[PDB]
Amino acid sequence: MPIDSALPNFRSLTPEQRLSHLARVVGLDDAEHALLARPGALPLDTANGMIENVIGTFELPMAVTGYFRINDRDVIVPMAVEEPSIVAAASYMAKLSRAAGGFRTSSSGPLMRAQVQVVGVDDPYGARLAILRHAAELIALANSRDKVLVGLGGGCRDIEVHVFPDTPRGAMIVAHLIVDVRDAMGANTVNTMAETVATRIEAITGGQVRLRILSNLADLRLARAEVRYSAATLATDDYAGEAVIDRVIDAYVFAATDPYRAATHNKGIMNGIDPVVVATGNDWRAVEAGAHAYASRSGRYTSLTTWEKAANGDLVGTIEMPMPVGLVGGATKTHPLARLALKIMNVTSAQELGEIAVAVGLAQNLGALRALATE
Amino acid sequence: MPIDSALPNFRSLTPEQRLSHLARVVGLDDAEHALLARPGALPLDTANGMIENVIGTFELPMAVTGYFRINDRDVIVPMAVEEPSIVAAASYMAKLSRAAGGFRTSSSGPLMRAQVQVVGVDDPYGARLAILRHAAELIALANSRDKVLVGLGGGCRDIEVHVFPDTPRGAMIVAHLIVDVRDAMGANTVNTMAETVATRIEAITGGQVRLRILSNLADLRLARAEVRYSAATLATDDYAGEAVIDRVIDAYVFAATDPYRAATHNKGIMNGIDPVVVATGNDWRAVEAGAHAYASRSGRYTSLTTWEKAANGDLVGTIEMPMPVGLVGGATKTHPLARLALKIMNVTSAQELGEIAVAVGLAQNLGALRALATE
Amino acid sequence: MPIDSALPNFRSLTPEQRLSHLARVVGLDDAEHALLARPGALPLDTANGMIENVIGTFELPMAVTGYFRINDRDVIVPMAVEEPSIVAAASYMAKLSRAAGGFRTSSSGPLMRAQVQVVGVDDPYGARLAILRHAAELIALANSRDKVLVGLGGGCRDIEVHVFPDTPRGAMIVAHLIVDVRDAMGANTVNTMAETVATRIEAITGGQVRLRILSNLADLRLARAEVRYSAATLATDDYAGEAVIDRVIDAYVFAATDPYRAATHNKGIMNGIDPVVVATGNDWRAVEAGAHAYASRSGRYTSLTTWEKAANGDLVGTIEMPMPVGLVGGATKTHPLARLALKIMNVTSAQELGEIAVAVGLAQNLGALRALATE
Ligand SMILES: CC(C)(COP(=O)(O)OP(=O)(O)OC[C@H]1O[C@@H](n2cnc3c(N)ncnc32)[C@H](O)[C@@H]1OP(=O)(O)O)[C@@H](O)C(=O)NCCC(=O)NCCS
Ligand SMILES: CC(C)(COP(=O)(O)OP(=O)(O)OC[C@H]1O[C@@H](n2cnc3c(N)ncnc32)[C@H](O)[C@@H]1OP(=O)(O)O)[C@@H](O)C(=O)NCCC(=O)NCCS
Ligand SMILES: CC(C)(COP(=O)(O)OP(=O)(O)OC[C@H]1O[C@@H](n2cnc3c(N)ncnc32)[C@H](O)[C@@H]1OP(=O)(O)O)[C@@H](O)C(=O)NCCC(=O)NCCS
Ligand SMILES: Nc1ncnc2c1ncn2[C@@H]1O[C@H](COP(=O)(O)OP(=O)(O)O)[C@@H](O)[C@H]1O
Ligand SMILES: Nc1ncnc2c1ncn2[C@@H]1O[C@H](COP(=O)(O)OP(=O)(O)O)[C@@H](O)[C@H]1O
Ligand SMILES: Nc1ncnc2c1ncn2[C@@H]1O[C@H](COP(=O)(O)OP(=O)(O)O)[C@@H](O)[C@H]1O
Repeated sequence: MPIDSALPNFRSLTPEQRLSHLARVVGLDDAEHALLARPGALPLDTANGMIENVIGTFELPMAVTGYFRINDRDVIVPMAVEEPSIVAAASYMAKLSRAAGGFRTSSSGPLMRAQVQVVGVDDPYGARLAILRHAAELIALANSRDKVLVGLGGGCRDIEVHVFPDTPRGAMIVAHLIVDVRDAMGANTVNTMAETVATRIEAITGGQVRLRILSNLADLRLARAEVRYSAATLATDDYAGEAVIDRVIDAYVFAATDPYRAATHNKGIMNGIDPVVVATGNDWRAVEAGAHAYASRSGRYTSLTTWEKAANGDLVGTIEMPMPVGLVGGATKTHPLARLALKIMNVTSAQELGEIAVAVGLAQNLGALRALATE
Repeated sequence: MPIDSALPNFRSLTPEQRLSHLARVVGLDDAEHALLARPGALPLDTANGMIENVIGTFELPMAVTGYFRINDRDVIVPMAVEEPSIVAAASYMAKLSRAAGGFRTSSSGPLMRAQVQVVGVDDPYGARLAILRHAAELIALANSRDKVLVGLGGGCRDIEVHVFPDTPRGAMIVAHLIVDVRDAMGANTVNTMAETVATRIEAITGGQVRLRILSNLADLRLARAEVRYSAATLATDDYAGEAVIDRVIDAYVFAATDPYRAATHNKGIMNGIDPVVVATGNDWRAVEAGAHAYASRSGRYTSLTTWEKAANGDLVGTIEMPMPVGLVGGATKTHPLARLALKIMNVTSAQELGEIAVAVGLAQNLGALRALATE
Repeated sequence: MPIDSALPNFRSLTPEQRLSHLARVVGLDDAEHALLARPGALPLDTANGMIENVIGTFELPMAVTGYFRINDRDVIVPMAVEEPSIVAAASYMAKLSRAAGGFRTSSSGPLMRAQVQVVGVDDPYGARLAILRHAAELIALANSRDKVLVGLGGGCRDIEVHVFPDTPRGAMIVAHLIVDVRDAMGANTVNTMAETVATRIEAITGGQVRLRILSNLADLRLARAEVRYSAATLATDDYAGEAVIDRVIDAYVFAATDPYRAATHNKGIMNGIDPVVVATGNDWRAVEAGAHAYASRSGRYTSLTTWEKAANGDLVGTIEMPMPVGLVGGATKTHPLARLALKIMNVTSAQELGEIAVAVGLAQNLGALRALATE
């Protein structure tokens, strides 16, 4: 069912007119329409089961951004956020992306790391080699309590082991279980696997397992997007498109050079990403931590995007970053509007959701840089 | 008006009972009580003026966390978030902090950086010295359109200038206006100052000013908190308090050693901070970007907290990080519940809000580490 | 009283003729003239009170260098040194600077750092936060014994605190008192402040204060100078001025690239600076240490100057470095010729003296590079 994600005249429509349009285009029934149309879609009793000491609920404005097209498929994207201009800028940059075909995206697998930290070992490099020698057994043990995930094509795939010999608290060994978590965010799953393998790792190493916990630096679960714009597309009344393109690249190089700029440049990316994360019931703190920690992996805090001039003169943007979002658990299941957000987007895998999100972030970045370029 | 922030039996009370308690303790009138008690506190028309393409609103559960005491003053803290255990853990760690006096906090000034980026200069070090020679004039010019802020004791205080001689796009000079923004977050204020000084900087340097924009790496606007716990306080049925203390320190050293752990460790901090930021109408993306970029300032991504053993054996925790929150603009003014959140906390300066927030983050960090330590 | 600092025909005049000229131009009375005209201006008994085990005095030749103009004010500069060509080269480069207006200078404040080193602390990051929480009290305590300096507009302004957790002798905390010392060099003043705050810092931290002492890396007390020369100005019979300019820049880039060259390049700067420091009774070891330590602050020992080609083709030089000189104490007060040196220069603030000195150093640097360029 191919849709048009263009949002004609949305700036002049009332919220009820906007919802009528959305309901027609993405095929919402009347009860789904009514759920967005009236406050209180998250019943107090449901909220009271989600977190502790609930006294009520706190509303963010909820919007949709227009024109996104991801691997040739139009998608309307819900956003929950409080700051002006964000939704408009995302729409505008996705509108201008369409001449060169929208956004082209990919992902690495849905791979998450579970850390199993071992202390008290006198021969940590020997212990590391012992864990690696027993890797097949440990991977099987990790998979032993997750027959559903394995049946869906997921599960623990590999184990790596890092040694930190010189800490103020003695040598530490850290095993990482590398786990394919399919459409889940994956924390409970991998945390439980880390628990499951702990006593065997103690027997192999002679150490004491302390932390058994996912890493939020989810650098094996990357989402990527690329976009292109011509000079003709980016021309304005005051600037030739070639000048806009050069000034955007100039601004990007400033972020790639100076962490004081890169922090603002990447904040602008998250202005696009986090609202999609919130509106789907996902953990925005996890996405933030993975994004900004990844931005410093090189030894210097830098840009999560790149902007370049192609051989034919077009502007080309790219983004790549960790994107640990899911479809199956947490508030994504419990919040009635998170379920509806996923239906509006018609997403069927967590991978597709992550690629949509980073495309919005890439568009939001251009929106900021382009505006700063055209004064 | 000193209050008790203890929340007795809140886990067994209904949301209406919790709101009755809160209304009595912090002195909410019946209309404020009614505003939290019924969905829809953010009218659709108000939401429609906040962001573009609004179709409705999106609710987060809203809670309060208990027991916080900041420089000897009890405070009840609202939190808007979707994830379980966060509110309870913050309460528990603030409860246990009270034996040694709660949280002790401080801040640097409310100082924000506005970047003024200059391109096209052939003698950038000469241009830098020219800007510095004219610093008094440029600071006065920056203050020329902000008589209200200057009257409140704020304004541009200093100018520094950085030179990046070797970029792929030529040499860049970046002036920073260092601005005291009092109780505002400060973006519009400093962005406008950067605009105001641009043509004079062009005349002084012979270059072209491109970006004129705040930096979200707000490392001159730091909030700090310290807390202490004794062994007796941290003892459990399965672990002596001395063992809990050592295992918490062990976990902290793991984060200080390994960026894969530090990302999760700092995410846990933001689980405490961001909900307070959201509930007061503040920009959580800005707080996130400043926090995680600051965490990598040393050249390696590390912990925003420290945990140590004092001479008498007590556990001591500290946190320090950028905290660019405000009280005066944005959704903090527009959202009726953000105004009420500030009233619940009885805060009168943005500095006090930032210190409350980082204290919650420090408590949340301990909550995570302590739990991982006691299995 | 505007003077001309040109020194016409000084190379052919006797020392008595040179002194007659100087006495007329800067308005020395006959007793001041007589003091320079006859050996022994530092009485043996005065020398015997300055240092220990005095047996006599040791003469440096004393000269004046010509043509300097600092922010549009001509100044004649005394120099005490033993090496030929230094005075002549400084004069020649200041002479050639005049076509483009002489030297343009500025300074940061007269800010000195006093270090208060704390050992024996088990929770140093906690102790740091305690010091910072008590900063206002500690700054007031630092100012408590210096009412004269505070009345003159000086005094302790701020406190920062550094933690060194991993030393062979345990963790160290180092507080820095940041002190405005007005026209003094400032050592005794800041050392005394560091003493004054020590027992309170011990009470706050639970540690033992060891060193209480100024830092000679006076990187908050910077003097800066800029100068310009056209091609026409730098032309010689053998080289076009454009070639001289390119060869000077080439030599500068060699120093910025190679520490074996930078050491010689910066020695050449100090050939200009140190003689002015000696002739005013100031501590040349302190100026040297601050200069060369600052030259390695980037992690590699490099040039204290820069040389660049401006858009119109002119050569532009800059210098920036610590300049902790004073007017009020030490040999500057005790040595009769140091007092007269200050009168010859007509300086009224330590800031002005430091800017004159670094301008001479910048000129001396060009003198060396230009000569090496023209064979
Ligand atoms: C806000 C902004 C989009 C207004 O753009 P503009 O030059 O005035 O452009 P237009 O009014 O011609 O609108 C262009 C497109 O932007 C979208 N748009 C602009 N204003 C919109 C609004 N109020 N509501 C909804 N969509 C809007 C639309 O897609 C519109 O085209 P469409 O109506 O054909 O779909 C533009 O200034 C921008 O992108 N600014 C950057 C803002 C930013 O980066 N914010 C983050 C931190 S400040
Ligand atoms: C969740 C947690 C607080 C339950 O603690 P517990 O050992 O079972 O402790 P108790 O039931 O004795 O409660 C201790 C305190 O915690 C608070 N608390 C615990 N459960 C609570 C609940 N459901 N609702 C409200 N407050 C709760 C209260 O302050 C309580 O004391 P109080 O009733 O006197 O005010 C504890 O397990 C924890 O701190 N876990 C860490 C969770 C975490 O770090 N989440 C972030 C990522 S997973
Ligand atoms: C020494 C040096 C100044 C002689 O320069 P020169 O090309 O022979 O130039 P001139 O004889 O035309 O003199 C030019 C100016 O230098 C000054 N000068 C040169 N020789 C001087 C001398 N013996 N006494 C006083 N001033 C002298 C004067 O300002 C003179 O102009 P003025 O008389 O109009 O005031 C020049 O070679 C130089 O600058 N060398 C660099 C020396 C150096 O860098 N030493 C440090 C380590 S080696
Ligand atoms: N498409 C799917 N992808 C991943 N897991 C699934 C899927 N469908 C069902 N599951 C099961 O759900 C579990 C995770 O659910 P839950 O913890 O609620 O998810 P989340 O980690 O996203 O919060 C897996 O361990 C698996 O057994
Ligand atoms: N207590 C205060 N602190 C700072 N600014 C204030 C205060 N009261 C009024 N103002 C004015 O408000 C302006 C900033 O308001 P606004 O842009 O709406 O704030 P924000 O930057 O927090 O979104 C300042 O430039 C100042 O003139
Ligand atoms: N213009 C001035 N600048 C600084 N200090 C001054 C001035 N005039 C008098 N004083 C006093 O002199 C003191 C320093 O004198 P002294 O130790 O002899 O100077 P120095 O540190 O330069 O050797 C200050 O602490 C101050 O009280």
